[PDB]
Amino acid sequence: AKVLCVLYDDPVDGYPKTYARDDLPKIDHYPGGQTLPTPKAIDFTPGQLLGSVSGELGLRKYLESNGHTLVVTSDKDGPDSVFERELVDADVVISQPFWPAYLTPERIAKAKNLKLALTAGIGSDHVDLQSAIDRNVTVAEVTYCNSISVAEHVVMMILSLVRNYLPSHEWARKGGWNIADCVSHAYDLEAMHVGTVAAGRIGLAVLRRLAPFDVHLHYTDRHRLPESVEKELNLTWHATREDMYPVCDVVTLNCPLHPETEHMINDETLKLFKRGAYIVNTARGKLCDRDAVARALESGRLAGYAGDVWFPQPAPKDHPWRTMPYNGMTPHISGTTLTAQARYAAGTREILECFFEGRPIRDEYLIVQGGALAGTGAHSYSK
Amino acid sequence: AKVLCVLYDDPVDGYPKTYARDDLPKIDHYPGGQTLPTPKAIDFTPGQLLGSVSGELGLRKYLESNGHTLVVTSDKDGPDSVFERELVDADVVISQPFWPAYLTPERIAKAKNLKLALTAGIGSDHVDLQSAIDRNVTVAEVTYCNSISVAEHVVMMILSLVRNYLPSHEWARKGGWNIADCVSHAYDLEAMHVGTVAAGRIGLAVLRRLAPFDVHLHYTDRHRLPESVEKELNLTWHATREDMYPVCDVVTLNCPLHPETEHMINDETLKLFKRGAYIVNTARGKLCDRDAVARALESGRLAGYAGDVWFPQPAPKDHPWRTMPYNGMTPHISGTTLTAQARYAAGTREILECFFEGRPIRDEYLIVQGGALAGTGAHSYSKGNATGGSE
Ligand SMILES: NC(=O)c1ccc[n+]([C@@H]2O[C@H](COP(=O)([O-])OP(=O)(O)OC[C@H]3O[C@@H](n4cnc5c(N)ncnc54)[C@H](O)[C@@H]3O)[C@@H](O)[C@H]2O)c1
Ligand SMILES: NC(=O)c1ccc[n+]([C@@H]2O[C@H](COP(=O)([O-])OP(=O)(O)OC[C@H]3O[C@@H](n4cnc5c(N)ncnc54)[C@H](O)[C@@H]3O)[C@@H](O)[C@H]2O)c1
Repeated sequence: AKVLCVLYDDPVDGYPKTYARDDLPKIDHYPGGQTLPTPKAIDFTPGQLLGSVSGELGLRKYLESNGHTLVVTSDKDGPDSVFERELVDADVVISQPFWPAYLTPERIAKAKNLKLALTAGIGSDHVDLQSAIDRNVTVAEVTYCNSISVAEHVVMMILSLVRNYLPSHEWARKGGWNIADCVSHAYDLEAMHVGTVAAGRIGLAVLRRLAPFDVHLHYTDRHRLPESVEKELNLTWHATREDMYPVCDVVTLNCPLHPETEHMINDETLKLFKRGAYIVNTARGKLCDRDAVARALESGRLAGYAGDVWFPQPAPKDHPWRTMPYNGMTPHISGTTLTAQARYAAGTREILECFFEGRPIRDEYLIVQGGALAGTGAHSYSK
Repeated sequence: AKVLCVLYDDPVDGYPKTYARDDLPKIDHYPGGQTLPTPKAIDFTPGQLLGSVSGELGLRKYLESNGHTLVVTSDKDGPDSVFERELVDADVVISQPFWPAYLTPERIAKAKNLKLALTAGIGSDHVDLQSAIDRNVTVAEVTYCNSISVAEHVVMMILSLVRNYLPSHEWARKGGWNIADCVSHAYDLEAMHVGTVAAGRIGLAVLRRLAPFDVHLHYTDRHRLPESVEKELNLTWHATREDMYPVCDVVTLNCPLHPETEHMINDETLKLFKRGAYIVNTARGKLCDRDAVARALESGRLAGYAGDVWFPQPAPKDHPWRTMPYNGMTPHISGTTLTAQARYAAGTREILECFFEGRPIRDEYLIVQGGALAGTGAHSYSKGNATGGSE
């Protein structure tokens, strides 16, 4: 089979020779009991840079040893990219959400041998699910691999916005002190109302981490949590996302991108937010109407916006989120820390082994299979 | 009496006429039961900028109406400063740790009328306590006013350093993407070992906040926590700070600055740290040898250093921590968010009313009283002078 794997470039100064530390912390399983990936073997050492072109997700030996072809490229956008040229006869397409090879309807029609589109991370919205269902393409992703890594990134961003960290670091770096200039836009998080749109793997990890900060917790989801869990975390349930907005100081988005959530944050829904509210979005860029968010920071409606996800990716040089007022943006990296890479590289291999060996792909990993949504796809998406 | 109050300058664009939000969250007391400040009244609206020269900690009406002269200035350094000139006959000196009026042995000796040195914030190390003790000056601070504010800043800073937030933000703002450049130095915090030097009000607030991150928690302190707390947070106790360093991925310093802690992080103790360790210091700058920390980052012994505290304050323009590799520094702001200012501005007024009315100053606020360390000062400090090099 031909495996076409789209990865990001290596660091500008080359593939790293050394790393900052010698080992990675050890984790046994994910919260709730799902086990870490179970490939028969791995050809890398956890901690190495695996999502860049030279890392190849540690898959070359395994594939070539089994008679497959592995094509690795970072050139993915447009009609003349290596990705589009190589796609026509690829049997398996792999890309990461951080540097995604978008599988539009037009690209899936041209990919005449396509049988599996694998996401090396979580979030398969860069793949047209309906064309995959119509073409019988299996769509799978590495469920839970970086859900905790993103939760950490959310808490970090929330505190950063509220405490005015970014601008204050600039003053230090530039030779100032200027305490008043740093703190006239700075508050403590303590006792603020924080709401999450979805309480899935990421959303629930965020809520647990925020609990000791003594904030008031709110949530909404397609799937309401058991009352006993709501009681344990002191959560207030909201049946709709619009009912939640008005009472929150901070809103964090942790739902997938699908037809029901696309453009949920827009000029109309932004009017439901209190003046000086904060939005953190590490889920997907398209959950927000781009210009409406910028207009809300320019007008003082929002006191801050931070996230690591944008639309499209890579974001254009001039994307307005890069420079709008009080932004705490990063390029898409929360789910691609070196720790996380080791887990999804291992799960990408487990899924390929199953797939080539004719064994079932875990259900938790499936998004689309055999002409319909399946497993996590049925739980969390909509076509 | 004459009250000499040193505050930081107003914003470069003027004293704000508007704020980002309409209210502040309401809190009832501090963790463990301590009540918030109880001045008889407050002449400000919580949420306003109070620690700057035009904010005056909301004290002018109260003081002038009671017969006291309030001299407010940001000019605090050197012998030709307004502060130095006015100090000779001030009865009461007020300063905040973020823009500290150093009361060195020399200044205390010239301050013929000084009776009370009040810290509008927490941390009185900018005052020579031995000289205060010698001269019978009362030293008081607004205990607990920003311990939670600071514990939030520590968690923020631990995450930023580990996840390599700052350099990543620079890439986004400059027009880049460069995923590999951002994550070649980024890890998840989950399951790392995190240790705190001291488990007081900030330290313990820090430990409670890190627990759900699933990290292994370690600590050391002059005063051991109760077994149920240790049990509840699954803490590992270390008799010495030198026993704890070696097993930690991240070390956060949360003790006061005094002779026993001054320069605890230096070229020799840095050698006990694992390679790629992180240090967060929002306590005091002088707990660390300045150049030793910069060398450790340059050499790779340390994978990050972040804090908001420096020595002296303000830090010189060329202070090395401003530009060393992998730093997550800010000027001294954690304890002076708009939220914390309302609490210490209220607490400063409560101590003054007590002082002037001949009512007892809360024991929890006392550092030095009647010729000796007293209240919180006997609990958390050791006597000496930490103001050397303040100039
Ligand atoms: N920034 C990053 O690196 C990164 C990394 C991982 C995931 N993510 C994003 O976060 C999403 C969530 O990840 P996860 O691991 O928590 O997944 P998950 O499937 O466990 O959780 C998603 C939750 O969203 C809820 N949901 C679905 N539709 C909804 C709707 N219309 N309204 C409200 N809630 C709805 C589901 O019921 C579920 O509880 C991913 O799909 C991806 O888009 C981003
Ligand atoms: N960045 C800022 O805004 C800011 C704000 C407030 C306080 N601080 C600093 O943090 C310090 C701690 O504040 P807090 O509210 O926790 O005070 P606290 O008195 O409640 O905590 C101090 C803890 O340090 C412990 N300790 C004392 N000497 C020690 C030693 N030699 N070794 C190890 N532990 C020792 C004490 O036993 C006590 O548990 C303040 O003194 C100040 O220096 C910084």
